[PDB]
This record gives sequence, C-alpha cells and structure tokens, in this order.
Amino acid sequence: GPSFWLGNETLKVPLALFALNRQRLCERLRKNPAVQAGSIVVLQGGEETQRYCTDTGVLFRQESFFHWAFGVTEPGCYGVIDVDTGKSTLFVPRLPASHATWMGKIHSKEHFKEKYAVDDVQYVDEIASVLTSQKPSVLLTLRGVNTDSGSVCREASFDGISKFEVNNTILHPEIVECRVFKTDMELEVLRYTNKISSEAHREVMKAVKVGMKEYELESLFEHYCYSRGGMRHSSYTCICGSGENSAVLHYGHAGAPNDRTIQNGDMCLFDMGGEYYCFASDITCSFPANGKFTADQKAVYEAVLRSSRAVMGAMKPGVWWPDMHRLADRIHLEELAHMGILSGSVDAMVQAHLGAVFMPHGLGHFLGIDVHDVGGYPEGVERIDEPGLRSLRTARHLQPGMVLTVEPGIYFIDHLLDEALADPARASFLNREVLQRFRGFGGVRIEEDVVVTDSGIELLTCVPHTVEEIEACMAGCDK
Amino acid sequence: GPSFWLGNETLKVPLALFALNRQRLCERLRKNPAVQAGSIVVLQGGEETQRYCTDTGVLFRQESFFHWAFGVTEPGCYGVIDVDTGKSTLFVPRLPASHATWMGKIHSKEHFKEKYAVDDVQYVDEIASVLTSQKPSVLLTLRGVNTDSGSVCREASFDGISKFEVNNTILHPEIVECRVFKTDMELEVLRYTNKISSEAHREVMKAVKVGMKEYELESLFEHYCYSRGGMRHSSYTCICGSGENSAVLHYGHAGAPNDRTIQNGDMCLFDMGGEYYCFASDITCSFPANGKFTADQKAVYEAVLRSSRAVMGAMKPGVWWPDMHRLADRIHLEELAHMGILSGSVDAMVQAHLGAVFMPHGLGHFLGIDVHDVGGYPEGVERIDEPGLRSLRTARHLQPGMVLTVEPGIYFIDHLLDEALADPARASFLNREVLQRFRGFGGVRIEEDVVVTDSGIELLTCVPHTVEEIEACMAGCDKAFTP
Ligand SMILES: [Mn+2]
Ligand SMILES: [Mn+2]
Ligand SMILES: [Mn+2]
Ligand SMILES: [Mn+2]
Repeated sequence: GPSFWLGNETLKVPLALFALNRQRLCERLRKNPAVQAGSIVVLQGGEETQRYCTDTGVLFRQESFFHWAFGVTEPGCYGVIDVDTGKSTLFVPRLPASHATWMGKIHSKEHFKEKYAVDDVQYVDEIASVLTSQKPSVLLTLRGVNTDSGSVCREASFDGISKFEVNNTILHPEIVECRVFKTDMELEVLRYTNKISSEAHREVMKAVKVGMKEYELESLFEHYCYSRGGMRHSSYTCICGSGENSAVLHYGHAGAPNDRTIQNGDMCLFDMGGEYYCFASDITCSFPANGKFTADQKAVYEAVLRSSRAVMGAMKPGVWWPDMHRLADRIHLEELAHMGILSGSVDAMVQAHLGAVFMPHGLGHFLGIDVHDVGGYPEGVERIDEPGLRSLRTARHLQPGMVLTVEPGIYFIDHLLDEALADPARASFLNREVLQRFRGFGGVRIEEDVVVTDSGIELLTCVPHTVEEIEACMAGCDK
Repeated sequence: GPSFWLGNETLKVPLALFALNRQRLCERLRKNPAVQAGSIVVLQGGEETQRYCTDTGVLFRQESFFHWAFGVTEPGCYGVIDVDTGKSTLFVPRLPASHATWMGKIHSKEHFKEKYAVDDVQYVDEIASVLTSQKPSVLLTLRGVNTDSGSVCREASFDGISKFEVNNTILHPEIVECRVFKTDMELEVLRYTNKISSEAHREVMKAVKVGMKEYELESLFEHYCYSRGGMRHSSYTCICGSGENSAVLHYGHAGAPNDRTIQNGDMCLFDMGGEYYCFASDITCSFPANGKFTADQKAVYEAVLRSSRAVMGAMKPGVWWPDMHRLADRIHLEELAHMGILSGSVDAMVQAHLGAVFMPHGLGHFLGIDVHDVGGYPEGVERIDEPGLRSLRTARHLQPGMVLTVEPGIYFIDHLLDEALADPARASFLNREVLQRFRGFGGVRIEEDVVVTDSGIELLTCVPHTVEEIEACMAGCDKAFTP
C-alpha cells in the first residue's frame, strides 16, 4: 500500500500503520461492556492557526490522537470509525475551485482515499448527514485529562451533533491504552527518529567550540534533522544548557532562550529530539565544552552512566517503574558518597530522600507521538507522594511494547542543596567543604530511548555516552 | 542603556527603541481630543501555550502590539503606560521560590526593571491594587479588527477590571498608526533582518542543486538565519516552490510542505524571511535550478525586473499605492506582448483586467513587527473591488517612514489562464501558440523591502536580483563581484 515519505534517505511509513491502530482500537472497544452496538468513534483533527490576531500562519502539526488514528497531515479534517465493522471515513474540507491560485492543486476525495487508505472520504460540510445515514446508537468522542499537562482533551464537535447521542467518557481511556503499546510499524518509526537525532547529536558534539552560543548548536541540530531526516518539527524545544544552565531543568524556553556563551571548562547538557511524521525522539548528551572531562566532571558523569546502565539492565516485563527510579537514586547516592560529597549510611540517606536533592525529576517517561506520551497514570495507578517519585510520569509496571526514556541525572541546584543543608536529617550526610567545589558545576543527564521486550529492553538510541566515546568524538577522531 | 543582543555578529537593539514607541504613543494620545486626562494604556502580553492537550510546550513568541510597546520576551506579562506622564509599569508573573528547582535563578522585579528600562515593575497578581492606587480616569485597552486576518485583537483583562472604566475603541487606531511609521531605531533592525535574510538567500542560491528536495533549502535558510543572525523564528513559513510549484502562491504549508525534488530546467521561487526580536523581513528570490536562465526564463524574469524597477523609481510620498499596482500590471502586459504571449492593444488588455491573470496578488504590503503589518486599511480607506487590486493589503498613499514590500510577479496559473481563454472579453489577447510553451513554466517573483523616505525610497534588501547577479551567485562568485 501507500507510504508517507519525504524522499532522499527518509523513512517510508506505511499508511497501514494507522489502519492497524484503528483496528486495535476497535478490538479494545468491542470488549468494553458499556460500548453499544452501532457505536461510531468521532475524532476531530487540528485546524490551521495564526499568531494572535495577525494573518501570520503557524506551521500546522496534527493533533496526536487524530494522527495516531489516521496519520492525516492536512488541517481541518474529521475522522470516524464504525466500531462494529472498523470502517473508516475521512472528512476533508471542501475547497472552492478558486483556491488553486494560492494553496495548490485541489485534490479530489478519491485522491485522499488513495493517499490514506481509508474506506471512504466525504466533505466536512456533509458530516452530520453522512453520520445520520449510518443510524448510530451513540457517537464516541474524546474527552479526558492529560496527566502531564492537566489539560482536557478537545472533544469533537460539528454542526448538527446535538441531534446525536454522544458519549465522551468511554473513548479516552481505551485509545490512550492503545497508544501505550507500540506496534512493530510504530517501533520502526521510533528507530528512525532515534537514528536521525543520534546522528544529529554526534554532529553537534563534533561542532561544539568554546565561544559559541548555545543556540548555534540548536540550529545545527534542527538543520541536520530536517535536511537529512525530513524532520520539519522537533519533539520539544531544544535544551542547550552550558555551565550553570546544565543544572536548569527547564532551560531553552523563551525565558531562557539558549543565549549563553559556552565557556572553557563548562559542562554542556544538550537535550534535543527530532520529530518525524508526529513521532518523537528524546535524547540528552552531556559532555565537557572543551572535549576533556576533568576529574570532577568524569566522576559525576560516570555516576549517571552507572545508574543509566543499571536501570536499562534491570528493565523487563513486571518491573515496577518507581523501583527503577529508586535504583537510580541509590546508585547516585553511592557514587556521590564515593566522591566525598556525601558521608554516612546510604540506607539512611535513602530514608531521608536525599537522592531527590540531586535528581528532582522523574527517571523517565512513556514516549510515542508525544514526547511525554499518554497513559502513564490510568485510573487505579496512583502517583507516589515523595520527593522525586512524585515527578514520575508513570507509576506503572513495565510491559512489552512500551517505549520509555531512561534519563537519570545529577545536578547541583542551589535551592535544593540549601534546603537540605538546613535540615538536620539531611545536612549530616553532606560534606560542605567538598560540595562547595561543585557549586555551579551544573549537571549531567544521560537519556536513552528504549522499548520493553519480552525479556528486557531494546536500545533505540545510538550516541556516544562513555567518556572515551565522547572525548574521541569531540577530538575529531574517526569511528 | 541596555540592549537586546544574541552575541557574535547579531544586532544590539537598544531597549530605548521601545521607550521611544511608548513616548510616541503617549504624544499621539495626548493630541487625541477624546482621550481623558489620567488615562492609562493597558496591554496584555502573550501567554505560554502547548500543543493541543499535551504538555509539549510551543516556543513563545510575543504578541506584536505588546512587543512594540515593551519588547518583553517573557510570557504571562502585562504592561501599562500612563498617558499624561508616560510612566511605564511592567507586570511580571509571581513565580514561587520552589520553581528554582526547574527554573534556576527566579529573577527579581528589579532585574526586569533594569532589563527593559521601564519605570516600575510589579507582580501580575497585584495589577488591580496597583492600578487602583494610581486612580486612573479610564483604562485604554486594545480592540480592533486586523484587516489581513479579519481577527479581533485580544483586549486586556484581569480579575478586578470591571471596577474600572474601560474604553476599548480609542487605542487600536492610534497604536496601529504609530506602528505604520517606523522610527530610526526600528529601521536599524529592519536593515539587519534584511541583511541576514539576504545573506541566507545567497547561501541557498549557492547551494541549490538539481535533485535536492525543496525543504533542504528551507532548512539551510533557517539554519543560517538562526546560527548566524540569531533569528530563532522566521517571519512566515518558507515558500520553497520549484517547477510548477513556483506558480503556487501560498506553497509550503502543511498540505504542500516543500517536498518536491528540484529538476533540471525548473524555475525556483524561494520566498523566505528571518525574524529578529519580533521584527520581520520578507524577500523572494527566483532563479533557475541549474544556474542558467533559458531564453524563456530570462524573458519572464526581466519582465518582472522591469516592473520592480519602475515601481521603485516611482515610489515617493504622495504616491497612491494602487497606482503602483496598476503600473506593474501595465508593464507586465506590455512585456508579455513583447514576448509574443499576448497580442493587441495593451490599453484594451488593462481595461479587461488581464494583468490579474498573471499577478493575482497585491503588489506589496506594509511590513514591520508582522510581515503583513497593521494599518493598511484604516477607517475611510476602501478596498478596491477589481481583480488583483482587491488583494492589495493597503490602499493608502505613501508617506515617509512607511516600510513596504515591492513584490511584482508573473505566474502561469492554469486555472486563471483557462478562465481568460473562456472569456470573450479576454481570450483574444492570448496567443496559445506561444502561451502553450509557458504552461507549467511556474512563476517569477522579485520581492524586496524598502523604506519610504522624504523624497523616494531606501533599499533594505541586498540579494542577487538581476539575471547576471543570479547566474554569478550560483556559480559561486563572491558577493563583491560586480557582473
Ligand atoms: Mn529529554
Ligand atoms: Mn525525556
Ligand atoms: Mn514574501
Ligand atoms: Mn510579501
């Protein structure tokens, strides 16, 4: 069948990928005791937007649920699925013949059916009539709470929908659960997005020079991903933190727009991931700006490399993800004690939650069409109310087909360090004379993307992540 | 005073630029007979957004009016200006100390006062109290209709605003009019945005190779503008049309995303413009994919170059912009007849609106903080209901300080050509025997940005736009080389 493709060496993504998702959703919905016969899933795609009140067009990126079901790149569409048969109907906007002048060629409905391999194509202005003809019991629309944003999903609406019986509770948890488990076709896309972004990270590491602005590497990374990978979008705003900014978790946004000059002796923490056809990648490389780890930098780096490798080696079906976060905490504390920053019983440090002083974020998260992918906290899965652990984006047990980031880090964040130093329960573990040397160190994060298999994980990321690989890469060495 | 700056070779933009805008707005409002004493301008900045229902953050770009007045890059702010004194107060979000964990240093209000050179800085949640203490007569908020989008500007609102007298009619036309006329400090930025985008266009022309995807040049252009110009944004989505796509005026959107392979013999029409500190640039370069104009390509290009040169030579204060559009139409029709594509009386062709078949868009538009800048159709300036002219984004007379695109073009759009061939009023002018040769030709546009001066225009753009410069550039000649 047909495939999405941007030419050159970019990946061909079969449109069958989305037909399988539609089928998987129907199978799950048929098992749901509350789903009536003759139900129709109704999803609304994203619409074209502009900057505020201007006519400056914003580059359109499809809504993630709609993309998962249909893979449609055009704005203004709807898509419905007959639950009982799996029959898919795409609704495209009716463009007046006069629009050839400005937007391009006016494609027939037949063109879109062939392009997307759906069962039928109708015009958006006919959606009520078309749906009325099928005499559905109820329309299943999308409404739920994204557990990372707190936002409520946009439920489909169209002119005349009030004449139908609409259920907006059943769909969200089912289609979320389908997204948690990636098909082999989806994994192929995630292998590709990791390949391109890994190559881009390698190019950025080769190019970093003392005296450059952080954003020079952001530009380079995105240029590689687009020109070489066909990735017009990034999965998230590039985080190009150097020096003290490598300790700033929320760095690179408009308020801190990657505008610092890289200085000799700085650590760099570059967290960047290209997006291909609305599929994410999420990779972090930390390294010395001048290509040579100091002893202090090497010690901090290898502590995170130890926890990274320990987590990946332990991951397999049945593992509780919060246990992996605790494993990384314990290893960080062991290594920070070895370094002399900490002293005392590591068991006692764990009881005091000292790990979270150095890694306040979650160990990792589901990844997919969204970089922080859906389904981390379905009903019955509770958030853990402890420092560090409460920031985990899922408290689920691992299962095959899940895709997770593994991104332990250690950071020296003055606000957390000072709070711990004022707490007698934690101050005792800290050796100020050594810690002072690491004030302003910044931080180290090592992030990989992995798939849970039947027996362990598959590593998708391929970047230089050992000290030897990093220093060799940055000195212009081959291989 | 302080300056916005992204290091390296990027432009230092004094924050005094925005102080001047605030002062100019206050002077205009003080002259306004309907503005009450003790009035306060209240603008609401843009807020942080995400993709749909996800937590995927969208890179924040400031709202244009708010940027014009204050130059603030942070989301979540408000800004007020006391009309009578000019006193400026920036309101910034109150971040709880616990956000350092993720945010680093949480900047003090003093930091923002020094950063932006405003008279006072307060927290957003105190705006109601702060304004109550100043005992304003009226709050002047922003509401009006953008004449390019049809959208209504977002009026400032905050909890407690109903306790104040609010006027939402006076401000919009005044602040729009202030934006129409660019200050010397603003021109320095628009000169810079044109400089960077011109260099990027040159790099793209040097790098274009038959067999590349259009988007490879889009990526290259944006990479140059950001890495070398500090332009994190483009002024608009890049239009990288090759072959038949050069005839597609709004090409490159998600539905047609610059994904065609450039083939030998194609014309390329690349309309790309970097944005620096929310200031626009807007440039189009047309050129042969293989670096050598054919006779047909050369003829069409020079026809558009003739109309561009004539318009720029004629532009000066007092000139009616629609007259410039008609001038370009007439020159296009004359040259297309000289080519053999058209035959007959050009006077007859003009009366028939034949120009619009070949240039269906407007000749050019105001440019500024927005690429299609505000103020083209203030009250009492009417859109002209004719082909081509109805697409003009202003029907105003030129005055010094205005910034305009000059972007004539000729395109071979089958839809329009066939319409003309089915119209007895127009069909006779077309010579199919020659016209057939130009079906699928694509199109040529030559777009530059200019400033209206006291007596004419200043050229902001510096790209290869003659046939000789273009072939020279694509053959790797240096920018200094004079062909
Ligand atoms: Mn990341
Ligand atoms: Mn991540
Ligand atoms: Mn343009
Ligand atoms: Mn333009």
